Amino acid sequence: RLNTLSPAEGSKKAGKRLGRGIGSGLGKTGGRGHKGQKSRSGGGVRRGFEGGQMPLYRRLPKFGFTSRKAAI
RNA sequence: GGUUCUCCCCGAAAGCUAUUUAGGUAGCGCCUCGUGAAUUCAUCUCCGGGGGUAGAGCACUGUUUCGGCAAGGGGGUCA
Repeated sequence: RLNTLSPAEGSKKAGKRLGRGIGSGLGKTGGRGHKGQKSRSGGGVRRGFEGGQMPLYRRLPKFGFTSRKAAI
């Protein structure tokens, strides 16, 4: 019977493979569009980057303090 | 610059804001899939609205041509 067990429907998806033909859908850059920083290998912006504008976590003021008694 | 098998369904944008930013990027707008909702939404009819655009006009702010009345101004009679 070892060649009769099957998984539940919807348990597997087979993943996404990029750049494998036209009919496969996401080929020819595999869904990352045309030129640009995001299209490059290893490209992208770090967390909180807004394109040069002051990030939200920098526009706002830090407040409060940590209490050691709260951890005990 | 290149990115390799197939079929089915839906289907954009080239805008705004910010950026040592302008051929990059972030949020929003636009696309897709899922979930939940109210005759929610669109077209038409009727009703209630506020505009100052087209047009027009010259009361006002400016500009413009002609004619009249013409304060006033010059020369001339004077006491």
